Amino acid sequence: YETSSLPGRLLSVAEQTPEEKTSRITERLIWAGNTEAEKDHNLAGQCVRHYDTAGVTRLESLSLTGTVLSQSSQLLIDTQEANWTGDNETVWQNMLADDIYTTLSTFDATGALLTQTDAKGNIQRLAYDVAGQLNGSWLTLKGQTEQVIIKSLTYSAAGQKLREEHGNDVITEYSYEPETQRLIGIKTRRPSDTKVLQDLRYEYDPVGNVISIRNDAEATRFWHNQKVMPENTYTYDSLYQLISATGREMANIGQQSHQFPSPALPSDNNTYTNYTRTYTYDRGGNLTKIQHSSPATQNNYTTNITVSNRSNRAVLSTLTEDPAQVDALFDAGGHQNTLISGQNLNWNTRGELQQVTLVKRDKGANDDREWYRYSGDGRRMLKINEQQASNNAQTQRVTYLPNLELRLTQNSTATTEDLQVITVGEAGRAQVRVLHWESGKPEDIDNNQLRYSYDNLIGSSQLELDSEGQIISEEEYYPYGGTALWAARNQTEASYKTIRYSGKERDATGLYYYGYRYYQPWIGRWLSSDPAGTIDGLNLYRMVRNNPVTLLDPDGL
Repeated sequence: YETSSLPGRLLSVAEQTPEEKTSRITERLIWAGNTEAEKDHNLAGQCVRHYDTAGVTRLESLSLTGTVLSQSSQLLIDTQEANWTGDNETVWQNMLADDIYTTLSTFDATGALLTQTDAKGNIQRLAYDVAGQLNGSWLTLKGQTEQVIIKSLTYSAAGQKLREEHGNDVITEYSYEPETQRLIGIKTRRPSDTKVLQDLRYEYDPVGNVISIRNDAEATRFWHNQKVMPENTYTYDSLYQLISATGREMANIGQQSHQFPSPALPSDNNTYTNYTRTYTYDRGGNLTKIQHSSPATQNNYTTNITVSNRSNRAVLSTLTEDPAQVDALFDAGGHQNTLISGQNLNWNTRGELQQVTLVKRDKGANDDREWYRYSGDGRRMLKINEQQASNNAQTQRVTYLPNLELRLTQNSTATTEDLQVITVGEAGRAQVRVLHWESGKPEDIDNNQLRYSYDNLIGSSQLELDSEGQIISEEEYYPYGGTALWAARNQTEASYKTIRYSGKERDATGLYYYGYRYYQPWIGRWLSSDPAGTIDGLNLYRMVRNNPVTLLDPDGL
């Protein structure tokens, strides 16, 4: 920290592991003073430059309301680690990639966001009503006129979305029960054929837990010869754990695992079947068994979890039948050592996941793996997926920028694709994505293709429509986020969907990234303990108090 001659603000963070002789500077902060140049851009006294584990983020300027007018950043070179030593600014620069990303924004006088410019030059614009509520949204691209993403939005007295109209003419109505003003249903209609794509009714117990969800809309084209959708019913115990549930799944979904099925295609005459699942919990609230049954296909199995007899650490039983051994499958801080047999986990010094080995190879072979860089606040800044087949190595680089995913895919032999994904709004809140290509666009996909997501009660993405309101894809989940149902118009289009259960991104590890932790949907728990400590319960691996139907935790903290 600064010495007492100065306020005492934090200047750096350094760390070492037990086997290391010295520490590395993982974080460093450059603080603004009281000079005119700083005052002129509203930066006096601010931490303008933030050196962290991902790279360096720098403010360029602030509004007189304290919002960011402009900022920019650089990430660390794939082979470098933060060690922001000395006073050599150049040296620090040398640890970074030369690409600089910048974001600019316009705010109203109270700080509402009015516009935002991404690092490529695409610009968002938002409208607000007399109540200061958002009432519409527009997007211009570098080289394109503004499109209307949201044509209109009206809110309830409770400030909840009441009527949402999308640029693709799709209108969603929100039905609330005025006694509590709780959402009781979502109705999505396409005026060109006035087709209600969905009508999701939520039926509740006295607490407010959903005991039934029913889509009264006609089944979609992906359901061959099937027009009537199954009802999702739920049973909860006195502790409100989910004891049982019903729904539907791909007829050929099979065994729940970390694998993700190909989508059903209407052209293949794919169909869906019914299912019921039963959830067995121990007295510590750990899910120990999931009984799966679909008598129609005779898909019958039980997911079995071995729970520690010393701790609440628990693993899929295939990694050990012995509660005593379960503890050895975790490191000293509760981080999972191994995900599945064959896929280990490298946790970093911050408790963040550094790397998943996807395929272990030996000698001179390179492993298939996925690895991550996070900023000093724990948010993921960069995801790298590395495929190393002996005849096919490929790197998938995803840079996380404000409302922008920079998806760069290269083969060890060639650049194959450059896709910018512009996001509008928030995931889990009917976020719309735009797929823009600089290179490698598929011959069958639209450049600047719009993807409008329609989400369920907890933000899971269920439908995705194009600019004409046509269905691109459809997806559902087993209550803990397993994928139960998945369909698409075109497999090419299907390949670009990354946002699923809870509105979270699903990795190649099959895991969902939630802020601070990775969620494992085929086991129903977290891969690391909650950094918040006993914020809610003494079980640091429990997912949503065992009731995902009604509960949601966006941070996993």
